[PDB]
Amino acid sequence: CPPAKVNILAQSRPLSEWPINLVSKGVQEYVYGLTAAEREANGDFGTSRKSLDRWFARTGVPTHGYTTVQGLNLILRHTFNRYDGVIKKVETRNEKRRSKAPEETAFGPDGKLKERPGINPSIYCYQQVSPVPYNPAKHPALPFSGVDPGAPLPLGTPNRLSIPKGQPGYVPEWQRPHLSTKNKRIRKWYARANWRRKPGRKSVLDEAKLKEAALKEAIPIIVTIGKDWIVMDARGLLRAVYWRGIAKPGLSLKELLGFFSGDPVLDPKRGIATFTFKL
DNA sequence: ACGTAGGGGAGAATTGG
RNA sequence: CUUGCUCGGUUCGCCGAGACUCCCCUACGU
DNA sequence: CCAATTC
Repeated sequence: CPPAKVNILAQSRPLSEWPINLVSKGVQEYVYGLTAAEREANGDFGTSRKSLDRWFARTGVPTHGYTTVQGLNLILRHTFNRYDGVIKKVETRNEKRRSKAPEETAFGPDGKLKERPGINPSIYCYQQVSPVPYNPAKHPALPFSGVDPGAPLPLGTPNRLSIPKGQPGYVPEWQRPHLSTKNKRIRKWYARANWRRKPGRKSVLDEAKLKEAALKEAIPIIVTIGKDWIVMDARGLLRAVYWRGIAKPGLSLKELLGFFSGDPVLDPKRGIATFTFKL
C-alpha cells in the first residue's frame, strides 16, 4: 500500500478553525497530561453514541459542534494509543534492560507522564467524508470547472511535435533530433521543473502566469465535513496510476479514486493530503 | 544542524430513522 | 505518463536524465 | 439518504 500525494486548491476557512481539528487538539491536550490513575478512570470510551456523548460531560473537554461517531473514534483511539506509546516505549526500553540483566518509569513525582506526546495535527478522514468528483451543482461555487465523472480523462499532450510555433509546448527545429525515443513522463508547459531559478536559465519566472495555467486543466475532488469544503487536484492520483503500471490513458474519474482509500490524511500546515492505494 | 532510534498513523460493509 | 519534487543541457521557445513509504511526536550524538 | 453499528 504505497502513498500518493495531492495538492490543495481551495477551502472556505483554514484547517485550524475546523471543529474536527479543534476537538482533536482539545481532546489531545486533555489526555496526555493525565496520571496513570486518571487514564483508567477516563478510559471508559466506547464505540457508541451514548458512550461518547456523556464522555465529554464527565471530562469537560470542549465540543465545537463535532458529534460524528466515527470521527470521534479516529481521535480517541489514536490519542490513547499515543498515550500508551510512551509507557510502552519505556516498557520496551525496560525490555532491552531486562535482556541485558529496578526500572525507568514514565511518571514523575507529580504522577504525570513526563515524556508527554506532542499534539498530532493530522486530520484523519472517514467513510462518511470521502473525496468525490466535484459536481458544480451540489457543491459550492468555485472558479475552476469540474469534469464529468463518467467520461474518460484526457490524455496529456498527445503528438507534442504537432503543436503550432509560438504557442506553448513548441519544440524548436534544432532540438527535434535527439529526443526521447523511450517512454517517460510528459511534463507540461506550466510545469515548475522547466521554470525555476538556474545559473543557465535566462527565462523569467512569473508565478501568476504559470499557476493560473495549472488549475484550468486540473482534476478536482472535494471533501466536505460540516460547512467546510476542501477541493483538491487529482493529478497526483493520475500520475501515481501511470508511472506505476496499473492504469491506461483513457480512464474515468469515478474509477480513478476507486484505486484509493476513502480516508485521506490531511496536513493542515503543509497544504498537502496523502492518499493510499486500496488493495 | 544533522544523521540515528522508536513510540503513534495512513477502512468499509451493512443497518437503522 | 497533465500536478508536485531532485540533478543537468540550452538558441529561453523546453529538452534530456532521475527519485517515489511517507507523515507526526518524544528523545540521544556530532 | 446518511450517521450509528460493527469487525
